[PDB]
Amino acid sequence: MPYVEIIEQPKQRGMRFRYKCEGRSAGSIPGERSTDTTKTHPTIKINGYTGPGTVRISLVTKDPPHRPHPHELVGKDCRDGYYEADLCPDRSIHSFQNLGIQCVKKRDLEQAISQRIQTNNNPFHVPIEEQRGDYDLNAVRLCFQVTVRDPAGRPLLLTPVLSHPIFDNRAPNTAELKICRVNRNSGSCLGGDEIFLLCDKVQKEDIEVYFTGPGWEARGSFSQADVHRQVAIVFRTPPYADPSLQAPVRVSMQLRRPSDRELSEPMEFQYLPD
Amino acid sequence: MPYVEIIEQPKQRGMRFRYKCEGRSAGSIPGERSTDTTKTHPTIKINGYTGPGTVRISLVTKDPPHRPHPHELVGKDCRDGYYEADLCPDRSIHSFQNLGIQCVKKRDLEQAISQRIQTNNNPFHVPIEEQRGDYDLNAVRLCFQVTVRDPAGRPLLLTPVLSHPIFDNRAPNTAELKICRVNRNSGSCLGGDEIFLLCDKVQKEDIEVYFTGPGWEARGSFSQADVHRQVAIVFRTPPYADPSLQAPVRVSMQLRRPSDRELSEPMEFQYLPDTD
DNA sequence: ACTGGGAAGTTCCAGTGAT
DNA sequence: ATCACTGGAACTTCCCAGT
Ligand SMILES: CCCCCCCCO[C@@H]1O[C@H](CO)[C@@H](O)[C@H](O)[C@H]1O
Repeated sequence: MPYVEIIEQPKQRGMRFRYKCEGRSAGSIPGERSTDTTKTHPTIKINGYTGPGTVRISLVTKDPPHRPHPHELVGKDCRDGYYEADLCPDRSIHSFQNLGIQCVKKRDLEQAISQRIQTNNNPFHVPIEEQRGDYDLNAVRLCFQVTVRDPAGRPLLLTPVLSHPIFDNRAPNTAELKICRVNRNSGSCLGGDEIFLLCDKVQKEDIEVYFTGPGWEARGSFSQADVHRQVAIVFRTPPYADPSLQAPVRVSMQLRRPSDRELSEPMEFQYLPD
Repeated sequence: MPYVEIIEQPKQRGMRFRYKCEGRSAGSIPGERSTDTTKTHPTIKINGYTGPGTVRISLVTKDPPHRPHPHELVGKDCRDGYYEADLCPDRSIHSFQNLGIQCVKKRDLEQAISQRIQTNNNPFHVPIEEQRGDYDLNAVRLCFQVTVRDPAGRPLLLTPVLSHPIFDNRAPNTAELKICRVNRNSGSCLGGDEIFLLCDKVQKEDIEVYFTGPGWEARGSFSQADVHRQVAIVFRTPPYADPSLQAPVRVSMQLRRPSDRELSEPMEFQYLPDTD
């Protein structure tokens, strides 16, 4: 067995799935170590083979059994919702720089699933009896299906390998959590300071403000009514563990989504004596 | 139009749905305000009509679209999973004393749904296409379908009205929270005292230990790994608001479920001064 | 049966940057 | 300059909860 290794996973959060109405292609999935400057792409290594062959990339469901997803991969060398291209004969490391995710509408689900079946796009060969019930339209995995050749030219299908899931950034409960701005980043160790926090879209029933430091955690105090049009929160700081401070102590403040335990990048908060 | 109002909702929690194999009544859904010395039952009022009429009561899903549920109502005047009988023509208020819920097995789900369709038990006329979503078999709603007569004296089906959800008491995500036994009920105002708490079944990813007083709240500290087989939690007390207590302070301690903000009954905990 | 209102799902659009 | 692409805004559907 030669086999396929993912050397660069896709970035999980931050990219929108795009509708067909928004255009032919849907951009390019970044690798998880992409940045403003040096941007990267999902990448695989084929161990134990070099030479001609085929790579197919398809979308499957986040959870097992990994059914073909109703959404589509679009971009260079994509057709019928999947990517397919000749493997580069020379190298054993392969990057995919033009993969976009095009989301199907909810009313077009049954048709999309019909197309997956008709195009033999079912990497795990899931029985049709299982392709009926609920799909998570906010998450997908890439499935890499590489075919290489034996010494006589016979195709050999390597075991399919799944990426980490990719989450729709436009969707209510799977978006990147991001603190955009706060009115202040320090306050008293007694707590009770009012913070106005501007954020990317949140759901008021599935959001908290989580303060953390060495062996300490607490929560900002607010009600659902204090979440203003999903993009601002007014809350009160918690008391720090120690209500009488020698000197300033720095802690982290982040948005937390309790449903999936996801966190924003931390913002520094400084607790002050008195 | 006359219309139906629910004046006594079914009690949401406390009933175990029974399987056919258990071969018993399946019991009687009590009303929301029922108490031992004052039994009450699910009750409706018809506004704008006294006179002959019939009612059908069926089970539908908790969430829209309100599809017929695979489970069955069983009891007097129930057949094919629904209740149907006359309403008293001399009165506007009607109660139902013997409604029970029989749960269908997962392997029998498709047969049960076929039965709902075959017996025209689809109160919201949901297309068969949309009856393909997964079902929550631990929650149902009652659906009351009253047929009256118009002023001319022909059959008139009123708009169906849904109850609050009824939950199977087997499901921990919707169960009553209960503290059964705790090994200590006081500790230092500095926090950090280890407590063993035995409780009714919880889910380890969706439980907290919540300490409160006037204008104060804090949580016990523990990981998922500290919840033992859904029925025990080993946690450390949070510090009290005031680390310089000069005498004991009583606070409340309770289990809390973050998902629906449900609380157990409170217990008394005393924080104590710490000398050493 | 309607009635006020928040937000999920879908579409449109203004600016625009790094090969 | 282009022009797919980015992220903000607008449009359309759904749903809850009250008289
Ligand atoms: C003087 C008020 C008379 C009643 C107002 C018009 C008829 C009732 O109007 C509405 O009908 C609904 C039924 O669909 C009820 O649930 C509401 O509570 C009621 O206000």
